[PDB]
Amino acid sequence: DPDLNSASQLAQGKVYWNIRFTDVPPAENPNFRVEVTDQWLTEVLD
Amino acid sequence: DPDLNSASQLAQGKVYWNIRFTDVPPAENPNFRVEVTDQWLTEVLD
Repeated sequence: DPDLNSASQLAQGKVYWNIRFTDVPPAENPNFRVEVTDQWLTEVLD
Repeated sequence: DPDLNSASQLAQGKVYWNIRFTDVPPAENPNFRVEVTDQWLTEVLD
């Protein structure tokens, strides 16, 4: 960390490291959105 | 000599010169002023 590793914090033997990360959340609600469309209905012409 | 070479003394026919020189002094007391600071502590970042 740049702002927390000051010249006075390092002089007391304090040096700071930042570890940011993201967990793997459990997919407890997998949503599926089904739609019936007529976009590829003209695909049965050739 | 600036303060002695006058116009009234030029008629006397006696002009004045000065030979000054600064002699090399022996270093009989070589002091060292060593200090510990915290100026370059932020240099330890990358």
